[PDB]
Amino acid sequence: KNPKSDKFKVKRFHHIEFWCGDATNVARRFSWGLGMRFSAKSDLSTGNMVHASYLLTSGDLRFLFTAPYSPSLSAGEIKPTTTASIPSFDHGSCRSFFSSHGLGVRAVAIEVEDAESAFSISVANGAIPSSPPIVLNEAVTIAEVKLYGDVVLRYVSYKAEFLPGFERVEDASSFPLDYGIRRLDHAVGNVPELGPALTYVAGFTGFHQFAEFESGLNSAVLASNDEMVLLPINEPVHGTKRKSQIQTYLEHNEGAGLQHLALMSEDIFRTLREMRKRSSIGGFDFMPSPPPTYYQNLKKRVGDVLSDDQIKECEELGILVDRDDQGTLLQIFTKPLGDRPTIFIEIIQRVGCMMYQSGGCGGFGKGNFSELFKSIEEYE
Amino acid sequence: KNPKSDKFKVKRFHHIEFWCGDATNVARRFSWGLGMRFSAKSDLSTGNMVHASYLLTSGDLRFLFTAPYSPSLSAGEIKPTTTASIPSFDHGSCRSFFSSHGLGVRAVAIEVEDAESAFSISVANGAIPSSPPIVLNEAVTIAEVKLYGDVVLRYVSYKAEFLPGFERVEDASSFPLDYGIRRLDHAVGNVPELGPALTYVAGFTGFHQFAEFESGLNSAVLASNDEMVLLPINEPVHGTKRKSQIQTYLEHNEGAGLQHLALMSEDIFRTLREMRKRSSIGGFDFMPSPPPTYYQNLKKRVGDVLSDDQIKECEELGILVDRDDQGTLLQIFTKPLGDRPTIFIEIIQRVGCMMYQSGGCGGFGKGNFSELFKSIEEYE
Ligand SMILES: Cc1c(C(=O)c2c[nH]n(C)c2=O)ccc(S(C)(=O)=O)c1C1=NOCC1
Ligand SMILES: Cc1c(C(=O)c2c[nH]n(C)c2=O)ccc(S(C)(=O)=O)c1C1=NOCC1
Ligand SMILES: [Co+2]
Ligand SMILES: [Co+2]
Repeated sequence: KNPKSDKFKVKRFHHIEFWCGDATNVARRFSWGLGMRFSAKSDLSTGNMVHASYLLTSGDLRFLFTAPYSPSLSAGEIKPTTTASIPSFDHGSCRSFFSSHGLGVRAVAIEVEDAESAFSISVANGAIPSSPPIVLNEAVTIAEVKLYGDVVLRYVSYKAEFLPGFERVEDASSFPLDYGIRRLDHAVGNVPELGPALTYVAGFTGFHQFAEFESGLNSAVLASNDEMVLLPINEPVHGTKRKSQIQTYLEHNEGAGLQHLALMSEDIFRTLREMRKRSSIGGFDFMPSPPPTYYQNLKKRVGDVLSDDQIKECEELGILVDRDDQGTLLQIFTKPLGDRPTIFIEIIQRVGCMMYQSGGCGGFGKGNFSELFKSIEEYE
Repeated sequence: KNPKSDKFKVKRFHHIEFWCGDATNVARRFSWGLGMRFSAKSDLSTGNMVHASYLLTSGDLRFLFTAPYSPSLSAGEIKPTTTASIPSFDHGSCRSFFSSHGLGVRAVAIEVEDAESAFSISVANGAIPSSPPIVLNEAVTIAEVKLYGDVVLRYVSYKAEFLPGFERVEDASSFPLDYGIRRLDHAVGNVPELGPALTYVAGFTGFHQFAEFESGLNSAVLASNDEMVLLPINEPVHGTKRKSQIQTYLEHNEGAGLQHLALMSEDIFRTLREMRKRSSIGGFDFMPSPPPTYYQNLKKRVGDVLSDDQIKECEELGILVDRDDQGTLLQIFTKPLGDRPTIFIEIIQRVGCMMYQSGGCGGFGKGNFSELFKSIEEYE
């Protein structure tokens, strides 16, 4: 059941913004590790004396890496005279975010029809304002409200090229990498209490709970009208044998924040081959693969969807598999993206639910908690 | 003339430590960009609740990348109970360094016979103490004094594997990259006033001025007894037509600091081929090459040292060439390593002065300032 109760018109995920201490180095690492090309910049070379921002793109996926310059470069400016291309940016906020959380996501940005309306309606419905709507070069409106922890939900809308003041990256600098990643599927937050977090976010968006079908967590998924914007939220379960990974997140992150980003690949096998090639030469590592018993147990579960070959390929790459009552999903998880055991990345591909493919086809892998535990009872 | 006036026994450059906001991402980028393997770690997985430190090595070159964790992970510790592997580390100092300077070098570390003696004698001779000598697992002594800005000169000495508490990196994680870089040749500081900086550093080390042979700078090189430890220092020249790049450094860095690191390659041609292959896929960019007139002018200057082929190869790669009265050097410069126009890297290879090769053979490229200007008068 989907009540389609969005309080304003939402389109798709637009971009994810990381707040960094050095944007160059994080961006170059991510570019090579994920096969995303350098697409636009806003920095000293573009007249921006406030922050360095570098945009990586793969298909529709947009990753933005931003870091502050010395405040002294812009000490003469005021907000009316600012050279920043992202007017919500604040040196103190950025430095405090990075020093508190380490590398992580500051903004989950969605495109909307009218960012000013989305902000006003959100705030009228309990959203805590973070940055008021601002119109950029009479073309793009941007506004921000608090999502959880120090993460904001950013509304972007276009009257009619990333943002004004960003320049296209020179053809010599932008190598056309591509490992098959195409768009953001979902963005997951970790909080201490799921109930109040859900109430808040569902409160100001009108997003509805996405239906699904004891490992230390409870969760729930909020979804937009066409369920293409998917925002799961986790809370820890205390008192379990194995200490809750959600609680470990909260301790090392210094509170709530974005836990993982799920990136849809048009070919998860090519994506994982390409990423695994680069794990030890500057890219990303992957969590330990499941035991071969897990892959022997796949024939009974998805033998009508994956051939023995495609199952074998899953085993080569460590890919996990789950199934809805509607569809099937292939997924796998990176190790944390930075120093702390906090944010990681999920690679996903969904099979089924053709109408275009409907959102969340196959679910989010909830069944893989039990199937992993069961399969990892292969000590005999 | 070399008075060999070191006030304590100095061996060689031991390592360079960068202070980062996320050590993982900087280290992975540098590893791929420079062909340096992951050699040791000290982090959560090794019991270090204070800082993440990752060591990259190429030949004798050691690059250390360190970032702080949340202070809360170690809030119960005191210095006697610390889990940090680098006892000089301080959360507040590291965060203040990175927020003030952005990504850059915190420590120039040299190996000495006796780090406790080197510290005591240095401080008796005007050095500003930064971290007192501390003995690690009864095996290694480490001590730090101020060098310039927020950069320290670190003394390391071994009674008899990087530092205690560091673990070797698993054979699966450490890919054996190597683009030919073998050791640190020199480390250059930028200061507002050369005179007082030289007086200070020469004051507490006994390092002597290295002999050499209007583009906006003055400089001088301090050297150890065998002139294998080489510490040049620059100051800006104000009032020139083209604004002093040294002054631009000081403004964007918020004061004095390490300007460039010069890394010796055993084969600069292979090194530059390998690095240039990776410039646009996560590695380092290089400054704009000189005009072909520069390379036509090379036959008269080094035609007795480089063949037409090796000169042509220089032209392919943008390599610059200078000559002492003793030797010849090949050099080239990266664009800044991070967001700010501050620290960059020099790749160098020296030809001549065989006895082993004596330090600074060929100089530092001072003649290339005039030769670049002259050659870049090719507008007709
Ligand atoms: C995060 C995760 C998902 C996941 O993406 C979602 C679950 N719920 N929602 C809304 C999600 O997006 C699915 C399976 C597993 S797993 C390895 O157990 O098979 C895991 C992990 N557990 O810890 C490490 C990775
Ligand atoms: C830094 C530099 C050196 C250099 O390494 C040293 C000079 N003195 N000392 C002690 C040095 O180590 C040599 C030639 C040039 S250059 C491009 O002019 O030919 C440059 C640069 N100028 O600005 C950009 C790079
Ligand atoms: Co997920
Ligand atoms: Co140099």
